[PDB]
Amino acid sequence: GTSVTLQLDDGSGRTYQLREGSNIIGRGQDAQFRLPDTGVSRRHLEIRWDGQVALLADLNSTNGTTVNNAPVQEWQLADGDVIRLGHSEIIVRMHPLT
Repeated sequence: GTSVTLQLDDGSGRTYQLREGSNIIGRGQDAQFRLPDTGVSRRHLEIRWDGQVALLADLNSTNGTTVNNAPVQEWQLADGDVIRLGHSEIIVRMHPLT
């Protein structure tokens, strides 16, 4: 099994571990990973995780999403990908379980 972590690269080191299903990143209180960034939409992107594959989708955000500085709608994440949204940067890492 695999797990995926998202780490904010703002100095705080704040981290979120993907759960199975939908994982919403945004500025709003319904977000699973909530960012204090006015350039980030209330529900900005989703990462869908099934324990194997992490699929990122921009949720029609106002400012868009990039991965590895490429503009994305949907994107299949890999270890080391860097997600940018608003003024924020998130480093994606995979690690094995058990």
